[PDB]
Amino acid sequence: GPRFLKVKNWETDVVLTDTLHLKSTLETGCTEHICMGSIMLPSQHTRKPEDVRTKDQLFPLAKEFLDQYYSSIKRFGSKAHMDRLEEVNKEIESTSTYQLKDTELIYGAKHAWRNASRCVGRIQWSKLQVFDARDCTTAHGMFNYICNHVKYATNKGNLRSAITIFPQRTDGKHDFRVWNSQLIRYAGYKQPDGSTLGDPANVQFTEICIQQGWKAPRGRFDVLPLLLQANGNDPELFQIPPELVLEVPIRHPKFDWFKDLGLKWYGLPAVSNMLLEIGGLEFSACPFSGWYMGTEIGVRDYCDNSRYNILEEVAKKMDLDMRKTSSLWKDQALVEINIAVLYSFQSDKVTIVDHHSATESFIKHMENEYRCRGGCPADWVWIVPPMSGSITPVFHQEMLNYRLTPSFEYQPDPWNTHVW
Amino acid sequence: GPRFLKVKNWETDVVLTDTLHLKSTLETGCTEHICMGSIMLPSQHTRKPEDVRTKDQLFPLAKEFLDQYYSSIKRFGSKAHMDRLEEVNKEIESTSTYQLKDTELIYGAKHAWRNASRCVGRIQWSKLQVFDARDCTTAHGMFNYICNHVKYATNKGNLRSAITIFPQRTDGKHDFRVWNSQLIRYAGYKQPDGSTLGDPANVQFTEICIQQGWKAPRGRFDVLPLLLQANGNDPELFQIPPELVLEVPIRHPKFDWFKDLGLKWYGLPAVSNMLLEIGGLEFSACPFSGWYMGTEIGVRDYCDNSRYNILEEVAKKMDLDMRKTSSLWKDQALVEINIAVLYSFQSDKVTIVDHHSATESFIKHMENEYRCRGGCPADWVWIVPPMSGSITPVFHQEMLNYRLTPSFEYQPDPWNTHVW
Ligand code: HEM
Ligand code: HEM
Ligand SMILES: C[C@H](O)[C@H](O)[C@H]1CNc2nc(N)[nH]c(=O)c2N1
Ligand SMILES: C[C@H](O)[C@H](O)[C@H]1CNc2nc(N)[nH]c(=O)c2N1
Ligand SMILES: NC(=[NH2+])NCCC[C@H](N)C(=O)O
Ligand SMILES: NC(=[NH2+])NCCC[C@H](N)C(=O)O
Ligand SMILES: [Zn+2]
Repeated sequence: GPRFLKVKNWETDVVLTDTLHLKSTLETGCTEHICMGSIMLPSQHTRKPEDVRTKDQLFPLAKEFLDQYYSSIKRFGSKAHMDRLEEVNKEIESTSTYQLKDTELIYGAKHAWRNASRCVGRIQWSKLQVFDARDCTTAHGMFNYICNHVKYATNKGNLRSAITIFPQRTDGKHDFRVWNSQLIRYAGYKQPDGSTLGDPANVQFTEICIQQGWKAPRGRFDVLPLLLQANGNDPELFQIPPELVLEVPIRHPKFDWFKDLGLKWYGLPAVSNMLLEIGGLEFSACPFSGWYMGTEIGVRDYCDNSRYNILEEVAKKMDLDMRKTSSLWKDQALVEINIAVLYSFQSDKVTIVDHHSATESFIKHMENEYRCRGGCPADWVWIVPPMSGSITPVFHQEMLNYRLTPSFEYQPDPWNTHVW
Repeated sequence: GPRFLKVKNWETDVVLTDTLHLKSTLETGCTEHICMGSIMLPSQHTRKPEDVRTKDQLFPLAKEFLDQYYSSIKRFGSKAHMDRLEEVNKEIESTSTYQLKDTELIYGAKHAWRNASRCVGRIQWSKLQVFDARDCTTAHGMFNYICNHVKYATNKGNLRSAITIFPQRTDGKHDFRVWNSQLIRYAGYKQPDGSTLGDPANVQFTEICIQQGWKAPRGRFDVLPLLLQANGNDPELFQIPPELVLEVPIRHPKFDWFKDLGLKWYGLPAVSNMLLEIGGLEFSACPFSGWYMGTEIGVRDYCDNSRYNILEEVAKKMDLDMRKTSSLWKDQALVEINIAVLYSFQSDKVTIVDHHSATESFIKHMENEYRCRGGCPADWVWIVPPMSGSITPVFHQEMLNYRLTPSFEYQPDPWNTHVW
């Protein structure tokens, strides 16, 4: 009733009950009289530049996580359970923090993905390769750990999901941070004509890189150098071995003139600017990767007005009346581009998933999560594809959104906080 | 500020400050721990049945509306204002209700559209023809009023926005209801051999009509009979003069086989099942109409799996690779289809707007409203088109959704509560 929230699919009339939401702790930004559900960053964890968890705040968080952990392995309240609780309990009193066991790290990492409401690929949550890198101490050690990750996940094209976790944060002792937004991403340059070469989204970062010595090739698809920071020290540039950055040349299965557009994209989507949170611990560096859903590249990266914005030129090549928006020429070109993207990746044998199947699998994931967990936090706004929304099952799916921990949060850009 | 909610557009990086949300008092259905912004009927102030308001509940509401109404005209705290307040207050305790002047009714109708968070066409809000049918007493009277609306509104294909407001709710006389979801819509028949002929969304209503004496043509696009109810009396059937129902045969500007798909739609979209609420008064019968956005018919009405579901047939004809969804045949079919729809209308001089022009307009509207009004409640989930969402400006725009009064609300189906 008042607690048994319901979610129904208006296409298949199936109604599911959500109880998991009750275990929620954090706030969504939505109040009783207003809904912020479309606000990108409610700032309810963009982790401002201030203090951190207190010895007090930290244990309860640990207790909850540890309790979660033992229920899952079917050892709730067991001596082993009580034991690690006092152990962690003591560890914090003395050290003002603690360390997670390998079993606890893998679990929490897989669950920060399971609770990522904006992710449509969470049906893969249980298959994640965790790379404990907490022993790292330098920018060179970081680069080695990263290269190993990029190579493991790219797997010659047969992508694999994986995440690398570097040393948890401390306090005024400083921390680790990958300054890139993603391990692999093209550069962006501002032309004299006010125009912009390459990826407009990475313009400021690229200037940081070139400003730190990087020799920019000044091309359309220039892979950026890694700008790793360790222990709270100045970041150090590091170019990724080219044979390790898999790329796909985009071509259409009908338009021979497609290749002529000079389009290409990278195979591995690895987000690296987020913060993994487990048992109260903040992991400022935890690059993770999986594989692309066509539209990410095709619709968003290529056609976004702010990104490459290739719709116009692609329309011309098709000979479409771009005079009236009523022709739906932007729409027509858009479907062609994304057909090209899935075509290439598939031809080059690189892993990728189209929005139709991706969204369908997510519906099964949802049916699973309700069945075995009693819920599944989902951000409708993010979960629905940025093209052909209506024809995907998730458009008619009603989703409940709440914040569960372990989780992935946004955090400030290191160059708006790093002194010197 | 710390109470001046700021919304941003992640394409132009334009940030607007909303102070208007402060004037809302009603529930959204969300809390700090949960967001139900993707829930269709977030049961949080829909429109309770049984009895109705009360002297206690009514005056404050009426007061809020009037102070608001007199501020619009710039007479707050004037003689007309003060005197008007007391007349109402007086008339309420005596008659246990009150009537709205003709000026206050037009202001309420218009502003209930202005506050419709799920409407993208709101730039027209001020341009509205209000038809006062508060003198109506019988179904035959209701039909005459409806007929006059359809004609004024249709205007030979040069559509005009209008609304017919019937008598408000009382207690015992009883509601005036239009049992039809939309003034003009096609029937749906579920054949014994599983199939559904015509619109599957109208199968339930069609069965009521047939049960009330309607003789069914039993076809694919049979315009349904009006089923009207006056003063709480049993509803009665009324056919709408064919010459009053403007229709449009759908054809494609390049594909001549489209003609043979056998499609046509009505040019006038008139919602008639919502409840208009003004100054505490509830108008159960208030059909309203404007003009269509291409996608409503092209994506939703024609392509939804639970409606006319015509993607397959169109694809085969186009002969797309329907073997694997990575060919995006569904995306390709959906575009041509919507091109055909916008084509057919514009050719038959029937008013219609494409999702590109609409969203571009809702944006300028939002900005103007933030300027003059201080905000604009909007529902991202409904405002973004069901196709090519990201290439439309609204997708990259943040929207604050909240409840303002006057407003249009959902109300139970008349057949699930009408006694005898
Ligand atoms: C099976 C492969 C995967 C697919 C198909 C997938 C797909 C997606 C999609 C479409 C988005 C939208 C991104 C955007 O629009 O910017 C997304 C976001 C996200 N995914 Fe997944 N995902 C996968 C694997 C992963 C992995 C391995 C993790 C972490 C362990 C993860 C965590 C998330 C998070 C945190 C977001 C939020 C992005 C943001 O806030 O900018 N995903 N994913
Ligand atoms: C000028 C032409 C108009 C356009 C192009 C426009 C467009 C739209 C669209 C695209 C929807 C979505 C409906 C759906 O997805 O099922 C909608 C919904 C809505 N519009 Fe407008 N609108 C127009 C006129 C009006 C008028 C005259 C009113 C009332 C005075 C109005 C009130 C609303 C409301 C209350 C909804 C919510 C529908 C619901 O909750 O089911 N609109 N409109
Ligand atoms: C303003 C709005 O929240 C923003 O544009 C959102 C909408 N939905 C999205 N959905 C996904 N998957 N990715 C995005 O970047 C966005 N952007
Ligand atoms: C479940 C979900 O809220 C529902 O399918 C919504 C999504 N957005 C929509 N947007 C519009 N304009 N119309 C709709 O009917 C819907 N349906
Ligand atoms: N499938 C993923 N894990 N994607 C992560 C984000 C990738 C980003 N949206 C891009 O397309 O560049
Ligand atoms: N443009 C409008 N006023 N539309 C009102 C709703 C029409 C409805 N979505 C339909 O396609 O039948
Ligand atoms: Zn919300």
